[PDB]
Amino acid sequence: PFTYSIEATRNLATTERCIQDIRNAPVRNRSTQFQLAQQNMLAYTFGEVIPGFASAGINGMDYRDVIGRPVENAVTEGTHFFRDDFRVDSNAKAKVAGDIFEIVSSAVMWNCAARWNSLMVGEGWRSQPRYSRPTLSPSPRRQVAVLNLPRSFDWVSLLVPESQEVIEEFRAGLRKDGLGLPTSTPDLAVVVLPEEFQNDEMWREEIAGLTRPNQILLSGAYQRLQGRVQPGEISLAVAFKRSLRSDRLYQPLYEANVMQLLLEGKLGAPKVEFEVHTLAPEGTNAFVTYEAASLYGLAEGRSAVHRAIRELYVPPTAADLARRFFAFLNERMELVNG
Amino acid sequence: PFTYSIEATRNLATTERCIQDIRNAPVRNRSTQFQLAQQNMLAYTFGEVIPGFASAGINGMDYRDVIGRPVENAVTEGTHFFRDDFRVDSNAKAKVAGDIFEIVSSAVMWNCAARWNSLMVGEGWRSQPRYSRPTLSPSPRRQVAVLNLPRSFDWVSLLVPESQEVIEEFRAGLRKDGLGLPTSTPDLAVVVLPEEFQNDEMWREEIAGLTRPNQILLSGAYQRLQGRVQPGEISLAVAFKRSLRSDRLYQPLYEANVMQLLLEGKLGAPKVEFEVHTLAPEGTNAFVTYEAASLYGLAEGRSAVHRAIRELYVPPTAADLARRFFAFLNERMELVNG
DNA sequence: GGTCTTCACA
DNA sequence: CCGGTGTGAAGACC
DNA sequence: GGTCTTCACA
DNA sequence: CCGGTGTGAAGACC
Ligand SMILES: [Mg+2]
Ligand SMILES: [Mg+2]
Ligand SMILES: [Mg+2]
Ligand SMILES: [Mg+2]
Repeated sequence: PFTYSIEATRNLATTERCIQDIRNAPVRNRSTQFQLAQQNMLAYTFGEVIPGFASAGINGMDYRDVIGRPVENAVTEGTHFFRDDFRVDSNAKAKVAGDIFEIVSSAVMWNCAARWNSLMVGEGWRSQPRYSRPTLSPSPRRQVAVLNLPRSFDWVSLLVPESQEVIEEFRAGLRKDGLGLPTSTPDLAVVVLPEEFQNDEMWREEIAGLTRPNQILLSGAYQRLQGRVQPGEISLAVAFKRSLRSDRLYQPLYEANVMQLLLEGKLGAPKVEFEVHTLAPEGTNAFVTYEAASLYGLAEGRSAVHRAIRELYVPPTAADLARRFFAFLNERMELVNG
Repeated sequence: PFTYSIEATRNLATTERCIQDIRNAPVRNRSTQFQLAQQNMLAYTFGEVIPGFASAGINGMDYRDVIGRPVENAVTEGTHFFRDDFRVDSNAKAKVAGDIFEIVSSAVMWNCAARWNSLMVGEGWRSQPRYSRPTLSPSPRRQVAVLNLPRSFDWVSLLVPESQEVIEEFRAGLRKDGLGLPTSTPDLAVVVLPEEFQNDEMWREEIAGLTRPNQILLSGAYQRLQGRVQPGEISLAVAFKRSLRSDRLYQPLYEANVMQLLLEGKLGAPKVEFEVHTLAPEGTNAFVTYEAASLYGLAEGRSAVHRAIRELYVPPTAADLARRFFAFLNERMELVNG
């Protein structure tokens, strides 16, 4: 659980434990001995707790301490089972911490979107944790879906085929000369729910924990909307980064530049709302560096110039992130007619 | 020395040693105990040896083995001095190794440029190591300068003022709307020698080793060329990266895109030659990703489309790097009138 | 076609 | 995915 | 001035 | 500046 019960760890299967001993099964070019099964620790620590929608002692806890509990629970378990032999490299912890931060933030945003959809359908406003009720007029057409994009996802398959044809032709013309348009997958994307799923109940209910079925449900939700989202319904794109460095911050800038070039220069979309979340921006000047012009149309000067990154946000708590997302939805869905 | 002489380490002053004890002088927010003095290790290991311009055993040695000698020499010294207490974190070693790679490669390129200039001012072709003599016609107007750019360098101050005013006006127009154009400084830049430095004897003499005076000479050779280089004499720009990851390769792409936007779309330069030098590209797909198009001129598609990165190079030895640079000089400076 | 082993992505 | 660095320029602080 | 301390960059 | 990582998908293999 969230507090490392000893009896709960005892009653786990060997394949369900947070740490897997692979000392007798080495990896090809790695010297790993004990590996961190991040899905197991997500199901263990957050199996029945979702930050921001849990007891008030977890919703107000520092967000740096909520993201960082699974790793220390794993360390405790590994020390219990493999005493004086347990050792996990710091780089493994860094990777797993980044992944856990992204997944937990996505789960919080999913619960917020589920509450918003339940309100919009006209089923009242839930009040188990106290959040401000939006002033927007309820309407089923103003429903959203939060998609956790996979590793090598190009995010163009979410567009309608008539919107994919232009992108395909442009990429084929680029390939004719042997060139390409590589990009990293944005961590998250929020889109308006298509007209066919306006009655489905899977977009109206909240998950009680990050169990393995719920992890699969959250991870596989992108496949339901493939080839269905209009180009103008891409509400928000989020790039999570648990920590920033003066050189590591250029990856989201490149992702945003490529996405805006594809969505604005070719599809005529109004604008792309790309933002970056972080937990420790100290030691850098990201608040000024991210105040950068989009590398699209600068050489011609015929379109309006704007920031490539909408905003850099540092959530202190999960409840603050939930409130920010609710305010963003209330502000954004106003201009969409329904 | 290059092989960790014990008597040579005994003769070093306490401030000239490869490892500094800062256990009694902690840093503000770091837990460092022993610090790797990278300049001291550079002066110790390569104080009388330059790879590619030394004995045939060092020239033909694996480049991954030359880049990595200073770190292990420092580790041996630290074990000798602080036994059973010495410990250096792997991240410090990674940082130092990257810096060593960049600096030694820049030194090799500087020696190649010095020999090229000495040949092209009609002083003959040095032959202590055997390299192919270029077939180009000698002329003083074709000498080159290799510049190791420092951190937070604008690299536009190298341009003549008339060229600088265009970039300044563009940046002021960007700033008026509250925007900006941030970038990282390319690790190196090769430019044609200005007409006032043709008769200088500093650009023809090679260095015997990476002693501290030579380090200062190579690091500070960019101040001499501020406001002298025309916007069309930027021959080559090189980004050094010891190893490539599937996300760390997007920072050179951003650097190249910004550089080409500034030089091709705002100054009328023919083309910018940007290439990446790596030692371990295994584990990623970089020979295909780096085969990408420039995010400039694709909004309307009027100018010809070309690659952002010229080539990704993996040098096996230092002699191969010297030969590549000589071939590049012979091929490129042929198109300079005179 | 079905199970295992490896590799790129992030 | 990230976290631990070495150094040169800017910043107190008399 | 000018000397020691701190911070951002890469 | 970089090196040690977990996982899903593609590649062998009677
Ligand atoms: Mg990602
Ligand atoms: Mg991310
Ligand atoms: Mg650099
Ligand atoms: Mg570099």
